[PDB]
Amino acid sequence: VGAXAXVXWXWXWXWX
Amino acid sequence: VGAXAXVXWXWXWXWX
Ligand SMILES: [Cl-]
Ligand SMILES: [Cl-]
Ligand SMILES: [Cl-]
Ligand SMILES: [Cs+]
Ligand SMILES: [Cs+]
Ligand SMILES: [Cs+]
Ligand SMILES: [Cs+]
Repeated sequence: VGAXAXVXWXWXWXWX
Repeated sequence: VGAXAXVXWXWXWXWX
């Protein structure tokens, strides 16, 4: 739920 | 870690 795949913005986990 | 901002692939939480 929200839109896309899994959780947040991105590929992975954290920022970069 | 990974590449991006978060956890996963994209925007929010889940599949869509
Ligand atoms: Cl969704
Ligand atoms: Cl995601
Ligand atoms: Cl990341
Ligand atoms: Cs999603
Ligand atoms: Cs992410
Ligand atoms: Cs996470
Ligand atoms: Cs789900």
